[PDB]
Order: sequence, then C-alpha cells, then structure tokens
Amino acid sequence: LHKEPATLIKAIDGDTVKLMYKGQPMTFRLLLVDTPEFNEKYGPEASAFTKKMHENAKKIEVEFDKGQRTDKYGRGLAYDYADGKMVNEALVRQGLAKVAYVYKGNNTHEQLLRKAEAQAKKEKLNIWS
Ligand SMILES: Cc1cn([C@H]2C[C@H](OP(=O)(O)O)[C@@H](COP(=O)(O)O)O2)c(=O)[nH]c1=O
Ligand SMILES: [Ca+2]
Repeated sequence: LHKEPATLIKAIDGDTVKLMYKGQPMTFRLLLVDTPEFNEKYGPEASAFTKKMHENAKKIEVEFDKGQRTDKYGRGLAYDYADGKMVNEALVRQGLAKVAYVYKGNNTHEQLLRKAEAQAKKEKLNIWS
C-alpha cells in the first residue's frame, strides 16, 4: 500500500472525517474500526480524540487498501495518518474504537490493529474499563 496526500476540511466524529483528496471534498470512513456514535458512551471522547489528531497534524495522508475504496454511502475507505501515525491504530490502542468491519481484501492492517486492541484491553482502557 501507499500513502497519498489529503488535507483536513472538518472533523466529523470518532471514525469519520471530511478531507480534501485529489482536490475534492470527501467524507472518509476509517478502515477496520468502529467508534461509538457521539450519542453513546465514549463517543464524545472518540470524536475529540480524532478531531485533535487531525487538527494538530502538520500533514494528513490517506492509504487505500487493495479492495473497495468507497463504501455504499460514497465514503472513502482508508487508513488515515497524522504526521506518520495511523489514526485507526491510535483509536484502537486507546480503547476508543473496536476492531470491526473486517472485510476480505481490505484487511491489510488487521493484525496490527488487533495487537493494539489486545493492549488496550489489558490496560482496561476506556471502552474496555
Ligand atoms: C468501515 C466500513 C463500513 N461499511 C458500511 C457497513 C455498515 O453498513 P450499515 O450502515 O448498513 O450498517 C456501515 C457502518 O459504518 P458506521 O459505523 O459509520 O455506521 O458502513 C462498509 O461497507 N465498508 C467498510 O469498510
Ligand atoms: Ca461508528
């Protein structure tokens, strides 16, 4: 896989963000994770986490996997990097997202995220408390 540029347009919630990609506004849905909705427990914390991570970044990148690049709602499906640090992974590592939505052919970073989730669970963080 490879990283490609994007710029933040606006925070949305824990696992979706509006980015400009190839010069077009898109909503991106983060691969292989599920954050709580804003109205749910740890939703506001997940939203804040993802907002901060994108807003503080000098450089945002997206990395598409080998399969589907947009979902049925027109959202881009990607791994999102803030100054080289994967947002998807960080969410999981902090207990603010579960590994989820693992479809065959877009699951390159599955095991990386599962390892993170295991560490979050061991530390009893957030969703795992
Ligand atoms: C993460 C992801 C979600 N989706 C779809 C499945 C779910 O369909 P349904 O809306 O029918 O439940 C939905 C979950 O996203 P959200 O967690 O953003 O709701 O997005 C994909 O198709 N591919 C993906 O990789
Ligand atoms: Ca969600």
